[PDB]
Amino acid sequence: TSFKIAFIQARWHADIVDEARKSFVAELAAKTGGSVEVEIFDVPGAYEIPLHAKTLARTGRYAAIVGAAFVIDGGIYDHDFVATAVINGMMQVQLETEVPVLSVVLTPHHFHESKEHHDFFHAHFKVKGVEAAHAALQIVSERSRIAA
Amino acid sequence: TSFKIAFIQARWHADIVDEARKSFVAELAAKTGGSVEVEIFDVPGAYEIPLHAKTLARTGRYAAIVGAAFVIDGGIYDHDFVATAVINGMMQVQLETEVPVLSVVLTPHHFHESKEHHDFFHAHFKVKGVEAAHAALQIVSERSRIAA
Amino acid sequence: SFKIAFIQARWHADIVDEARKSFVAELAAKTGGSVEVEIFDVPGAYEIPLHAKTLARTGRYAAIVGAAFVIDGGIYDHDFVATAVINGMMQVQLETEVPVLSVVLTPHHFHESKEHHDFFHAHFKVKGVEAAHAALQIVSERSRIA
Amino acid sequence: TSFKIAFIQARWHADIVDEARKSFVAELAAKTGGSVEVEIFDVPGAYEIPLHAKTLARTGRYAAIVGAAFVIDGGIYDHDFVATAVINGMMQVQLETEVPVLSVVLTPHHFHESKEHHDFFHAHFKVKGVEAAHAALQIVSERSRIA
Amino acid sequence: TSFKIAFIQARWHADIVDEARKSFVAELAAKTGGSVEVEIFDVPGAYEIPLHAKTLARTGRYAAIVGAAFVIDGGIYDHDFVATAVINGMMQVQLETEVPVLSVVLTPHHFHESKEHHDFFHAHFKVKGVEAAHAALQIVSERSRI
Repeated sequence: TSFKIAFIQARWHADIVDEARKSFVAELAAKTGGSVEVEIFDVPGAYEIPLHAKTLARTGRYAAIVGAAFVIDGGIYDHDFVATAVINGMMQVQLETEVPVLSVVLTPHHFHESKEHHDFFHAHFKVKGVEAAHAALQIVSERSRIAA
Repeated sequence: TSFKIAFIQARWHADIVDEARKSFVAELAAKTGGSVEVEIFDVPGAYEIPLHAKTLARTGRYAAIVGAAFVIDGGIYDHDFVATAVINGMMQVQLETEVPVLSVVLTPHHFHESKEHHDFFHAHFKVKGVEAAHAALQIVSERSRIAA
Repeated sequence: SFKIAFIQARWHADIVDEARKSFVAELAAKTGGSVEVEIFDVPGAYEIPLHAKTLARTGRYAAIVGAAFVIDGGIYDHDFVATAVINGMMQVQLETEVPVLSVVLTPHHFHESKEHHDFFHAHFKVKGVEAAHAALQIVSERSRIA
Repeated sequence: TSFKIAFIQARWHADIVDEARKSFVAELAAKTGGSVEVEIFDVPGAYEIPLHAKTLARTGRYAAIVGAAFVIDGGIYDHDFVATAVINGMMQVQLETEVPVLSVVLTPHHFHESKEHHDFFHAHFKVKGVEAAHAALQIVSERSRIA
Repeated sequence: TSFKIAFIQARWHADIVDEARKSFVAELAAKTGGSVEVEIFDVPGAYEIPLHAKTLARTGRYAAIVGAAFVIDGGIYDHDFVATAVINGMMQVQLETEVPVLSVVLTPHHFHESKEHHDFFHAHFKVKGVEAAHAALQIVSERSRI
């Protein structure tokens, strides 16, 4: 099984999001040896992920795309508007291009800084990165059956 | 009569989602004898369901598709964004392909683990599986009356 | 002289029925019978948008009505469906250009008993009459600006 | 500085919505003399506004469309679903037909009747009607400059 | 590199929004010398931003578009409906025209006037303006690579 995966990661709070990418790339290598290679693409924020996924999806080069970002909802500013536009936009792109788009765009409830939490979120994203790899593998596999 | 149904089930919490598939298949068999056959498709999570339904729908092979997942909203992480993208997504796929997509993608309010609840949710999903079979049958039948 | 497709969900049929009954009657009173209504049953609210689109695509109807009772509240979040449906109906009408009227009602968190049951039956009877006046009015208004 | 505007007003609570239309038409008259004429169209409720706007927009006759309605959210019944379909629907229509659609579809938080409030809302809508006219003029003008 | 950016600012509360445009233009000049020029467009409210973005995007002239508005959610009137149509609308536009659209459409939680807050919001918008500039540059660059 040989295919490429585009992983789009937002850079706001890159220290957290990076945990997921590292985790994701690792597991993928463990589980496939290296016959599945992952190309990384940086993007300013979550809001730039959908158009980037659509562009990349359109190239025909990837079997799946992952968009990861940490969207901290809460503070003086309402941020859920963005999270909604982004998760919905990703759904829209995959329905339109027919390339699976997996989401590692996490939105905590109203977390609130400190080595207390910082370690919580770093742990959590490491986990979600592993899960993401398992899903990516599984959905690619499953689609190539379902269409044969 | 005779036609096929694709049943897409998400694997996160499979132990609960399974109850719905079992019950759905069963009732379908009882009520039709066997003239309506159900093909099962696995998928990592809820978010993977819309594109899978669109791909399966576009094959012409099914009179109806059922998407079933358990989306536990609540915890440190906001999970409603995904439930929304998925329930809206399924709606969008059926409108675009014109193959009915029924939902058994359930989102409890903020359930909280323990043989207490676990039996509640296993029960509820078994029921929703039966209702879903009656719904599937009734909608396919009703559409073929309109249509012609 | 024209047809109206009335799509009614069957979950809680006892309540939705009030609306249809009411709708049909008023429609007969106000027009005589030159506007006929065809009824379509559907398992739940979620089945209404595709049904509306299919019917709207036939060219037979001047307007479609989707009626259902979507009880939001309980251990399960139900607003996701209410949302997909009301939005879906808007989407259908924008795409097909046949008016779709909504009698898809979502109470706040009603809670059973002859107390409420009579409340909701009354309310749906009213909404059904309003719905008929609306259907007549919009069909009429569109044929002018058309 | 001479064009037409379609004003779509919902009739539920017409007593309130009407304030907005009156005010809108007046200000438009004052600020333009009369070279900008407004055609009014009635519609049952807010839910009927997007398809009407699409139809009217697609005629080519109007430089802008205004949908106005009062959507009372709150009571035993959840009403926000409709407000969302409508405000989103108007956005969709303008994106698709490229004729500006301005919103005077107002949703108070959970107002609660009485000469107390009735005068509040009548006032507010008269205000939003004026603002709407300024907006209308400004956006039509701005578009004809840039593309 | 050398390309143009359309900056669409809403005029309601212009005193605050302006802070962001000022800041955005500056940082862009600082960081690029002047090889990247910004064209400003005024619009009544936030709700007028997506169509404007779409029209400007369709001209071919711009590498990116920025929409900036202050949407004060809260008061007797629900305002989130608009915020939602606008941010979703901008996302839609960029998906359809494929010209990046950046958002500086901010909605505070329920701020409440006074030199106390006024300076808070003016400060915050100045900051988001700088960030927007860095984002604009970065996404234009990154797209021309892929």
